[PDB]
Amino acid sequence: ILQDKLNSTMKLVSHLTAQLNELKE
Amino acid sequence: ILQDKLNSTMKLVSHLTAQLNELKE
Repeated sequence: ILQDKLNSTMKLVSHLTAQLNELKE
Repeated sequence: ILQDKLNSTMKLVSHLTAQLNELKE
């Protein structure tokens, strides 16, 4: 359960990174 | 306390996701 939460957080972080990159472009 | 912090972080992540989706739209 801890690791599923960790990986959901990582996915959210990746989504934020991708949206920031899209804004950059 | 750890789990309340976890859930606040999850809520913040969900808010970021929703705002990113709104920007997409």
